Amino acid sequence: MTMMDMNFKYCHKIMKKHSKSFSYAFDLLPEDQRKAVWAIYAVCRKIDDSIDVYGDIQFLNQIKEDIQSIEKYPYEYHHFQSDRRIMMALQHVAQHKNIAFQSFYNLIDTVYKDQHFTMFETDAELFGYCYGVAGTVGEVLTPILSDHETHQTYDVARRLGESLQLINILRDVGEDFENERIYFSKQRLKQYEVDIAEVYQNGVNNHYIDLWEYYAAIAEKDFRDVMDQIKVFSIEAQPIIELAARIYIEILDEVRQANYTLHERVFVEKRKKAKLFHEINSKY
Ligand SMILES: O=C(O)c1ccccc1C(=O)NCc1c(Cl)cccc1Sc1ccc(Cl)cc1Cl
Ligand SMILES: [Mg+2]
Ligand SMILES: [Mg+2]
Repeated sequence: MTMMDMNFKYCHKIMKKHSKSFSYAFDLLPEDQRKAVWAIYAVCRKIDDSIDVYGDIQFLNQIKEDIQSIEKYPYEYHHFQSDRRIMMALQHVAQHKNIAFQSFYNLIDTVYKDQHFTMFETDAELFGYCYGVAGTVGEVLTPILSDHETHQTYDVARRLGESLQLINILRDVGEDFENERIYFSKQRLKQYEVDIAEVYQNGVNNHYIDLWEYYAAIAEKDFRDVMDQIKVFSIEAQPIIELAARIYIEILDEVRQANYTLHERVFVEKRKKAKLFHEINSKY
């Protein structure tokens, strides 16, 4: 294996460690496309984890400067300040694909902002957050997952990303609360008469379930709209994206089956993923 092979294998390790679902689906892409996804995934993960390395924005600033170096001089040799393996792989991708760098900067700005997290007043603010951490990622992936990017391709990829984030939120209510984070909006919490701290201590109730299902209906409708527009993506990526999406839709049912528990993280069995892919592939 070459040095560059090693860099990509490391990016892959980071992705599989963080998400079995996404790795399962994306590893099914053709070699050059899946490697590009690994690199983008590893960069975004490093960004999300950056603050906790020392406890401030040092490492994140270094990541940002590395990405700016690649943007400005794609073909020059760089001595990277952050994670060399990841940045070398990213640069390799950037030489072959049109990366939306401002989308990385948007993600980084969202992470900076998260240092002074205050709850969202409205769902509009929640959805803006979903764009920031996940719609941005869809934008970056767009040139990898489509042959000819148009505004529709970015729109669909952005919507998919934001739907996946909403599902993450719906899965992780309990864990996020423990980490002093609540992502449901103050408007919606008040409208449904829900107090997460109260639910965390005393268990689910009908008001909570209604609030949860309100957001779940949103994620579900977005997912359906992505599915109706699946053809914006390359023929090879279409079944993979459908699979990633369908696995995440299944997380919602796992939550329901676990009675919306705030005290464990539910998941889709690896064997159940394989089943969904069989069902999808047949159609392809
Ligand atoms: O989920 C967090 O905790 C988080 C918080 C902030 C930043 C990143 C993440 C994060 O783990 N993102 C997962 C991810 C990365 Cl990282 C790389 C590539 C793909 C994906 S999954 C995907 C597939 C399709 C679309 Cl349209 C959008 C996405 Cl997100
Ligand atoms: Mg996160
Ligand atoms: Mg989360």
